[PDB]
Order: sequence, then C-alpha cells, then structure tokens
Amino acid sequence: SRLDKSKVINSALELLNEVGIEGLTTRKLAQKLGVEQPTLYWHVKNKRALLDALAVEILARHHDYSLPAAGESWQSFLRNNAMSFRRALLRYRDGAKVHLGTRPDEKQYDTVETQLRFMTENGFSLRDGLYAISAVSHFTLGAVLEQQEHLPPLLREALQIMDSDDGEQAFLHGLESLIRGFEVQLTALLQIV
Amino acid sequence: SRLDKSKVINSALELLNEVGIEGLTTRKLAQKLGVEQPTLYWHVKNKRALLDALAVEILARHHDYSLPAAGESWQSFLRNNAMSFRRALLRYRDGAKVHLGTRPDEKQYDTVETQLRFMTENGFSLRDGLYAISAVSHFTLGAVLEQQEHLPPLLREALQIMDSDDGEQAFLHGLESLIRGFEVQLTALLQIV
Repeated sequence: SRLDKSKVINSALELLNEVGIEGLTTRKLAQKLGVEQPTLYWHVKNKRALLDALAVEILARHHDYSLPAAGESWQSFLRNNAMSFRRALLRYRDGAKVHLGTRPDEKQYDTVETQLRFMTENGFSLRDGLYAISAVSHFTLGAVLEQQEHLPPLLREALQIMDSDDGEQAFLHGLESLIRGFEVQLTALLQIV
Repeated sequence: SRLDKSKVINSALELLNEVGIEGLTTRKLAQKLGVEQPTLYWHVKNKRALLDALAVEILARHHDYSLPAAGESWQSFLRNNAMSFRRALLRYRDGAKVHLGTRPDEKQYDTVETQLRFMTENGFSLRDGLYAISAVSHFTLGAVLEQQEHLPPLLREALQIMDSDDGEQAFLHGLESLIRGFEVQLTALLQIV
C-alpha cells in the first residue's frame, strides 16, 4: 500500500466516514492501509497530527467560497461563505468535530486576514467586523453540530416542519436574521438604535 | 460510599470537572465512589445513562431563566434565556458536549412547549417562533463550544480585543444582532423587507 501524504489523508477520510472521530485511531488507519504500525508511524506520528491534516483537507477540498468575489456585497459574502462552510462541514461524518478540535494554521489566517480587510473596506470597524465573522461561524457550527449529532401540542404541530428537512431552512432563516441585525448596526454608527 | 441518585450524579459532575467527557467512564466513577463495579452497575447501567442524567442535572441546576417571566418582552426573554443557557453550559468541563450528545426528555419538552406558546402569543408564527428559538440555541452552542474547546496585521490588531475577554462581548453583540433581525422579520409580515 502507498504511503503518500495524499493517499494517507484520503484513507483517513474514508475511514472517518466509516467509524467516526472517536473510532478513528492510527492502529485502524495502519490496518486499513495494510502496513505495519511502525511503518505508518514514520509518516503519521499520532491521531492529533492526523486530525489536523483532516481539518485542513476537509476545508480546502470543499469550502470553496472562503474569500469574497471582487465587487460583491458584504451581505452576499457572509451568506455564500456560511453556506460553503456548512456544506463543507456536512460532507464528512463528525466533520464539525474534526474542525472544532483543531487550531487554525497559516492558510486559515491569511483567509481570515482577507475577510477582515474586506469587512473594514465596507465600512466595518475592526471589532464589529470581527464579531460579524465570528457570529456567523458560531451559528453555522452550532447548527451543523446539532444536525450531525441527531409529545406536546404546539411542538407536535411545529415539529413536522423542522423534521421534513435536513435543517437547511431554519439555518438560512437564522442566517438572514443575523445578517440584517448587522446591517441595522453598521448603518447606525453613533446613533441610538 | 453512598449510592443515592444524588450522590452518584454529584460524584460524576466532580469527576467530569477532573477528567472530561472522554475520560469519564463507569470504571473511574466506581473507583471514585470506592465501590466494586458490579455494585455500581445495579445503579448506573452504562456511560450513556450517566451522561443523560448529567445533562438534565447541569441544566436543572443552573439554567434558571428557562421560562419567560409573566409580562416580559420576547426580546428580553430570548436574551436572558440565551445568557442562562450559556452560563449553565460553561459551569462544567465539556458541558456543551454533554448537552449536545443527549436527546431531550419530558422536562425539556414542556419547557419548549411554554416558550413556543409564549412566542406565538407575541405575534410569532409557529415556524418563525420555532426558528427564533432554534437560532438562539445554535448560536449559543457554537459560541460555547468554540470557547470550551480553546500573525497577520489586521488580525493581530483585532485579536487583542477578542482575547482580553472570555468571549462574552462577541457573544452578546451577536445575540443583539440576532434578536434585531427577528424584530425586522416579525414586524414585516406580508411586506417585502
């Protein structure tokens, strides 16, 4: 079996879809690849190192709308961006947990740097622009984690709407509400709003 | 050592703070209590059963603002409620993960039922009221999980503001933005907003 960075990562992603993040160990990866554990150790030192590479790969392979298209509205950006982030996180089993547990690397920081410059350039104060980008992530993460991880009157009645969908509707609705609140805040400046 | 539902739960919460959710097993709970594993088994059948009780207890013991105080604004409710939920989730190590992994019980459903009746009574459509309550949870969960789980120019400059706080500011800012977006939606009805 071939032990190239690419092949290792892909086998790990395949294994991720089969056993999940808790059930993913270097032992099983070695057995999946059909190679002795010490052979694998030379390439991947531990589960932590494997996870970090997985998080990078998950995003790099599906989070395609990470940077604002030149001449686009900040609203449009935050919307498309959150949608990309969500789709990417849903592509793999426990994808959100893999992402949640890893710290960001150089690639993500330059991406974050761009978006911040983008926010400010559109009339956003550094902190408020930071808070905008953060709130979107937090809300997208919580929504995705709720999903991947999973009677009274009004609740029975309402429940049918939530259930007959993968949760996309509720998410998109909340996203809009979040984006609007920022508009109301952006265009308020020093006035009492 | 005493094996009363209360004593077991408290020991488990104490152990939770020491070893975390992954490091929490019935074996260690039995050793903490100073009793043979089969003695404990009679009381707690497995880790899943222990987790479910922990989630209920965490909330029941700290999520005090779960129901709207008679004669309060829906805005005030969602705000105080989200704050209570956050504080409660932060009280214990991996508190968000304990909550995330358990399915709701009768206690939570009646609480959810009340809040929905409360939302509708304030001019909210069942689905929109559901979406409002859900978006708040998702955002609070993602914010809390980000926290419990954890250089370019603009980012270095902004980073100092985020870091000199436990993340409460950013959270409260996003909460307000979320609540406003709902106002704009509630008071829009059948108009193009």
